[PDB]
Amino acid sequence: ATLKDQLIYNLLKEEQTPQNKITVVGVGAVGMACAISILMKDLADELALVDVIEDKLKGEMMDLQHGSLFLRTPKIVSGKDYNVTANSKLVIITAGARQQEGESRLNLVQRNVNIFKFIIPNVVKYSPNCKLLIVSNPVDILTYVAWKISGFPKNRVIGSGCNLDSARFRYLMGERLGVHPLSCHGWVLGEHGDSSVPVWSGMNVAGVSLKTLHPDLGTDKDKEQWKEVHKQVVESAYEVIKLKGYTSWAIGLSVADLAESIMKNLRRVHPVSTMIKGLYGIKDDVFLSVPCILGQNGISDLVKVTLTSEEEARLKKSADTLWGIQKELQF
Amino acid sequence: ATLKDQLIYNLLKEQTPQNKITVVGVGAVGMACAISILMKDLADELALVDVIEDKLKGEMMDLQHGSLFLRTPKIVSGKDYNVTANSKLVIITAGARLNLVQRNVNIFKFIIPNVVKYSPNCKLLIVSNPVDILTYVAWKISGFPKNRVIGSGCNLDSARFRYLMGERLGVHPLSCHGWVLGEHGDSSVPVWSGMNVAGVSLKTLHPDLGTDKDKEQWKEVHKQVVESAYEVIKLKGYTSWAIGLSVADLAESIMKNLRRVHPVSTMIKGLYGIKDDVFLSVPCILGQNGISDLVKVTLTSEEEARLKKSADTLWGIQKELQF
Amino acid sequence: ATLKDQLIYNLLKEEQTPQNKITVVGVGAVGMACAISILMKDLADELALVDVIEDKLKGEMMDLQHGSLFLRTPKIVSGKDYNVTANSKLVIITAGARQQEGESRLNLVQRNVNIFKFIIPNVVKYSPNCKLLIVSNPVDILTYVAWKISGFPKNRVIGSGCNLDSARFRYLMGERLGVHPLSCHGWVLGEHGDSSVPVWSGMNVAGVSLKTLHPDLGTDKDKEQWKEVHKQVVESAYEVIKLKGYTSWAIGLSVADLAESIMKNLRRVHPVSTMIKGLYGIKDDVFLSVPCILGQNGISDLVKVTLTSEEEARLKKSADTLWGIQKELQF
Amino acid sequence: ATLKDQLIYNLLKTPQNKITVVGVGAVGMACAISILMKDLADELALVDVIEDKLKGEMMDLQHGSLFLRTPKIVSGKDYNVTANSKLVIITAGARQQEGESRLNLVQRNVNIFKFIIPNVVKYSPNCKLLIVSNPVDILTYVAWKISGFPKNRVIGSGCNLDSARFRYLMGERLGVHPLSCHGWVLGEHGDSSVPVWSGMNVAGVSLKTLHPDLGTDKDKEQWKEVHKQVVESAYEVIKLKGYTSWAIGLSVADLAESIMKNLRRVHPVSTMIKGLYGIKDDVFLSVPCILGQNGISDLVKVTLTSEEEARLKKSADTLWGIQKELQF
Ligand SMILES: NC(=O)C1=CN([C@@H]2O[C@H](COP(=O)(O)OP(=O)(O)OC[C@H]3O[C@@H](n4cnc5c(N)ncnc54)[C@H](O)[C@@H]3O)[C@@H](O)[C@H]2O)C=CC1
Ligand SMILES: NC(=O)C1=CN([C@@H]2O[C@H](COP(=O)(O)OP(=O)(O)OC[C@H]3O[C@@H](n4cnc5c(N)ncnc54)[C@H](O)[C@@H]3O)[C@@H](O)[C@H]2O)C=CC1
Ligand SMILES: NC(=O)C1=CN([C@@H]2O[C@H](COP(=O)(O)OP(=O)(O)OC[C@H]3O[C@@H](n4cnc5c(N)ncnc54)[C@H](O)[C@@H]3O)[C@@H](O)[C@H]2O)C=CC1
Ligand SMILES: NC(=O)C1=CN([C@@H]2O[C@H](COP(=O)(O)OP(=O)(O)OC[C@H]3O[C@@H](n4cnc5c(N)ncnc54)[C@H](O)[C@@H]3O)[C@@H](O)[C@H]2O)C=CC1
Ligand SMILES: NS(=O)(=O)c1ccc(Cc2c(-c3ccc(F)c(F)c3)nn(-c3nc(C(=O)O)cs3)c2O)cc1
Ligand SMILES: NS(=O)(=O)c1ccc(Cc2c(-c3ccc(F)c(F)c3)nn(-c3nc(C(=O)O)cs3)c2O)cc1
Ligand SMILES: NS(=O)(=O)c1ccc(Cc2c(-c3ccc(F)c(F)c3)nn(-c3nc(C(=O)O)cs3)c2O)cc1
Repeated sequence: ATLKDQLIYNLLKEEQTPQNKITVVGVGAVGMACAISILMKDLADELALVDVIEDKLKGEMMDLQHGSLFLRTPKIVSGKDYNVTANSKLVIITAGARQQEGESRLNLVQRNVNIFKFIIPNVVKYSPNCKLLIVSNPVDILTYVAWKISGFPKNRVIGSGCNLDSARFRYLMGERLGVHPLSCHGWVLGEHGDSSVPVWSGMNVAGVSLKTLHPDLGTDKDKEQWKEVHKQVVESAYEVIKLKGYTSWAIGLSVADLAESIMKNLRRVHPVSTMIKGLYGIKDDVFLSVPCILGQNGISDLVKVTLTSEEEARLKKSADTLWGIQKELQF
Repeated sequence: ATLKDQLIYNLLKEQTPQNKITVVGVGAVGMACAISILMKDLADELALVDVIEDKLKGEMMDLQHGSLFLRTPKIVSGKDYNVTANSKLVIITAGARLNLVQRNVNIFKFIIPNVVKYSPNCKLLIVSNPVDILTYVAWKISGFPKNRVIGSGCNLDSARFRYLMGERLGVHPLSCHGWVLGEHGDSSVPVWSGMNVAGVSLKTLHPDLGTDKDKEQWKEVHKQVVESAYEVIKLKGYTSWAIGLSVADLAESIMKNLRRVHPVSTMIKGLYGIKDDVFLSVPCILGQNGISDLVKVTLTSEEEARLKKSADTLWGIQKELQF
Repeated sequence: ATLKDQLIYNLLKEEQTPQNKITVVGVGAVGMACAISILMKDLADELALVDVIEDKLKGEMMDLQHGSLFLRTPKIVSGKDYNVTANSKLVIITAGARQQEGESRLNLVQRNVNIFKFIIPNVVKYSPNCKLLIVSNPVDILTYVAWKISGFPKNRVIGSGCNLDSARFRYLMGERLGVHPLSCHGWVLGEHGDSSVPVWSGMNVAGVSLKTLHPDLGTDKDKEQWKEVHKQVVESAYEVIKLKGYTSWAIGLSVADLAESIMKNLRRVHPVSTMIKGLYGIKDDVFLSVPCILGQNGISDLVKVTLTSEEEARLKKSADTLWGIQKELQF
Repeated sequence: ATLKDQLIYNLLKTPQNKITVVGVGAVGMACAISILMKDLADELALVDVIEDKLKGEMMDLQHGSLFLRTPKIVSGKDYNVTANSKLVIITAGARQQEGESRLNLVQRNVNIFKFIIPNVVKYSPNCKLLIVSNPVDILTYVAWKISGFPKNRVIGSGCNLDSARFRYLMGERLGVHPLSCHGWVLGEHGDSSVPVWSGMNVAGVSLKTLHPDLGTDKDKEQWKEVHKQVVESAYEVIKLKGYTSWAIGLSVADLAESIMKNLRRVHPVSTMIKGLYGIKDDVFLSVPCILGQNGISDLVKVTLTSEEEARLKKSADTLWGIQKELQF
């Protein structure tokens, strides 16, 4: 008898699948922020990591494993081979090229589509019943791409979308009003990018319409220049990229928020990238953010947000910009 | 009236934060400490300091953008230490990662008096390496009592040990007990007599535990505590996540006055035949006043000699330092 | 010599003040549900319990202490003497007497005044700078009573008010819509319980006003009978009391949420009872629920909700009734 | 045309982490709130035979849903509400009656289990059963026999609470958080439990080695009183408030955490111990067990003194003797 044998009597040796497995693909700044945020929210019983850079992948995995004492996720694995990802409930894709200073997210398309052509079939092979959560940019276009390549029903292909833009908007609104963002309500929809749409008509604190109180809210005639709040949301990534090189923490928290709703079947509403065909007269298979009910089967329902004529025109412009790109892609 | 005044009636107009933490140095380690402390709801105000102003602002903004998802309502930063005023706990992660030691000492000469100016009754938690030496340097420069100067020390080494023990036994690390003491890193000491599951001494069950003759080579578990760190540095360039979690665990005990026991670096002159002013890790009771008490572990002759060799080594270096 | 001294070397014996202390006065079902909820949210470093029933008090304290391994609140104390409450940041009052069959509201309030004349000066002696959170019913009147006796400024005397009523409303809204209550917004204001006011204009999902979509919402013309949601906010409480004898779990959760905002200085908005003289054409020193910003100094600000004529008349009628009782009280 | 359909466009018309609590007295409801506040389940079902109390408890929890992350709370007297539970916690018990014998009370609780357990098995044939109801070691045996489950799937709370109390009391003597005070109470829950003095330690420092009289009658510091206070403090709580609830509920939630999250942490829980310590009969006693998604997968073989082994053997003899007298 070995020490382990003398210490421990085994009742059964059976391999059971994990109950709540999450995979993150891409262990860069974003993937590792999503990983740590998910670990510290106790959302998974197994975390798997995938990348193409083998040394970085192993190092990241080890660094998280060394923290196991402080976590409640008892198995952390990694590998370049997608067999490590099998039986995942949720697969989060963060791999690919990121924006350089002054580059648009839309300049990343070719690079990141060609990565997805390899990643997505491999994910689907090993977790045919997972939900896919796309983070890689440009996130709305890549959500469309992941949906086309996977063959999944569209409820199971979810882009992180404007959950982050809306969190930024609420932070900025809170700063102006002296209220925690949790109590400042306001939605940013459409592209996660330059063409996003602030929904001024829905902004409120305690159910009190700010546009009703201040009819010029968001317009050029506004003495308080609330449009600058949305301009700051749009410019956020560019400033943070200029200062620190990339963004990571806010998106990691945003993704963990989405993962919480999916994994715990909460049926919370989040603005995430999905197919908008049938809303606002849009006929095209365009993906962009609208508020969606999220839970264990992904997106089960879309909220039909009432938009002003100007808000609706701006959303349709965002859809046109994205569809212009999405329609020319080759599969 | 502004929209704000139309919406909101003000009852009350100066607040002192009540549970504030500062992190100095927003590199990989300082930001891992920051996110971990944020996600554990330990502070009502988090301040960040660095000398690289753009990096600092960018890190601050990135955290602020996640405020909706957190319960820490104020995140601030600056190169000026006024931003750190009234911190309960100041965590120093600034550095490079004998000339190199002196360069981190040179950074401490600027950092420590600035911290003390703005938070004279904080607890100082030193993470920067070489951590046992820099904890001594921070103690000397600050003039703080020994209870309020704590090195992260072997808390991380012990967490690695417990992970690796758990992997061998098929038990979660929480239920695998074992202590790594002394110097952080290469010269640490695994206390084999204390390694246990459910109070069952593994050394009593398997008396060759830890020795050269052990058929199962349990000494490799300690070798891997040392070597797995260097492996992570080779593979990814640095370590960050585990130290960040370790630090947040220490912060939790201090902020919440838990009186949990952790192997952190403390001024140990007067124990184990140690006769110089050096900091080594021993199990310490941590709470709101820092280290209030420590556990006197019974050590073998060999273990005591290893701590004494470490103290001689540390002291050798410290007597050469200029500050 | 002792085993303790052989094992542990003491560095300093300095006497410590707790930094984040909470007291609960009254350890009936409601006080204990508050206690457990606060304990399981890691809001306090010390929890003190007070009651007049000495055996019950000690037994509750001990039972909680036996669970210490599972908690992160290192000191739990109790006693009939208020010295155990010293230096509390937050003092929660759940003590009082329950209405008897055939007892007038004035008589019942006067009995609770008498009990508060015992409790409140002793709280103030030991925690002169605490925030007081009054849960005891009738809560809006007893918040006024606590304010008068304590001598505290308005910002530091808070009634739990309609925070529970609103949480019930959001549950019931969520059940009808198939959406988590976190994503169902709506506010019940005014008097806790029977006379509360559902603010239909603020009821929304994702900023979309239900009343705008369905103008008959809340009226007798409504074929979907949404008024029944508010009827059930009132009646479901009576129903729980009929079925189990009292209510406890929900109020405990709601109080812990208030305590979280106060203890962490969040500046979240909650519908709690505050002195409302000077709003809505109210002229008397009465306390009613409006959305208030809660943080480390208690209520720092309040939201001025736009009310319909009927809603405003209901608040004024409540103010009249409450003042009519208050003017007859003997302090 | 309905408001719901004007607001929401539907794309799609079982729970994955469901827990049931059977018996909604103070213990059951303390287990429930603790499990809810730890986000361990996506669905919680409650069962009792007292229909009004059951419905009221359910409603009161539902009213707190805004503050929780468990989106479905259900109840009923019919076990269809318990279907597809991962973990079923039994906190049901008979009310003590003035003048009844101990053996009579045990048999009445056995009769309750005869109704409950087959109903649990019908609707969640693949669950883990966690038995809290007293006498816990006997009733865990009973549930194992009636259910026909393999032993890894029938777990008694056992000495889990006793050990928590012990660590609390040790922490109070030493001025250290109970998290950092280690020590195990094994065997039977309650009066006949066994304090394992050899395992008592802080930071891996054996208190027995420092203080060889520890736990004996010779001991000037009377550390034996720490163990006596474990059961005496329990009975004191019952005298004072009428029952115990919060510590049990927290300790049960900790067990549920290890099982639901597959943690493989070690807890002293009651398990079928025949074949250890020279025990020859089908009895359940508490030893340190590794808990995860398959229940008890492994257990720790604590080295005991001759005197400690003889205590466990005497407990086994006692339990088997009672189990023969029970009808089920
Ligand atoms: N949706 C959103 O709100 C946000 C999206 N992003 C996007 O996230 C993505 C990742 O950004 P970072 O993590 O900062 O970049 P990074 O450069 O730090 O990491 C990217 C990782 O992807 C890996 N990768 C590349 N090809 C791969 C393949 N075929 N399979 C597996 N892994 C592969 C790389 O080896 C690298 O480790 C970018 O597209 C970025 O624009 C970034 C921030 C916010
Ligand atoms: N004790 C432990 O167990 C561990 C300690 N460490 C140590 O943590 C330290 C930091 O490591 P990394 O974050 O990877 O290094 P890094 O190079 O990423 O970051 C160090 C930061 O310190 C800043 N800094 C430099 N001089 C400063 C000053 N005068 N004031 C304020 N900030 C200043 C730098 O600008 C930089 O942003 C190193 O000394 C490293 O060895 C790392 C891992 C484990
Ligand atoms: N605001 C709200 O939304 C809600 C308020 N409540 C109210 O909470 C209060 C407590 O309800 P329960 O716990 O069910 O009642 P309870 O009658 O069980 O408990 C009251 C406790 O107060 C104690 N007490 C009486 N006089 C005292 C004194 N002078 N000092 C200290 N303690 C004293 C009693 O001994 C008793 O233990 C009631 O007034 C009830 O209506 C209940 C639910 C919701
Ligand atoms: N293992 C441990 O360490 C501990 C165990 N306990 C035990 O927990 C149990 C419950 O304690 P309390 O809640 O105080 O008792 P209680 O008597 O208040 O509650 C028992 C509940 O079981 C229900 N019940 C009875 N027959 C039933 C049936 N056929 N189906 C469904 N439910 C039924 C009752 O109607 C009642 O609501 C007791 O056996 C007690 O000894 C308590 C503390 C510690
Ligand atoms: N007992 S002592 O204070 O004299 C001492 C402590 C530590 C070391 C070696 C050492 C250094 C180091 C870095 C910069 C220096 F200027 C220096 F002198 C040393 N970093 N480091 C790391 N540890 C990790 C990890 O995750 O464990 C990541 S880096 C490590 O193990 C030697 C002596
Ligand atoms: N605006 S006011 O201060 O005048 C006021 C407040 C409350 C009530 C009705 C009322 C009372 C009550 C108790 C004793 C009395 F003497 C009395 F007049 C009323 N308890 N209670 C409860 N609510 C629950 C729950 O879970 O919601 C459990 S009990 C409730 O809704 C009326 C007036
Ligand atoms: N090894 S064994 O299964 O035969 C066994 C177990 C338990 C007891 C004594 C016993 C009983 C009990 C209750 C009903 C009975 F029919 C019965 F036989 C015993 N409840 N109880 C409690 N413990 C607490 C607490 O908070 O610890 C609250 S109640 C306790 O300590 C004896 C033998």
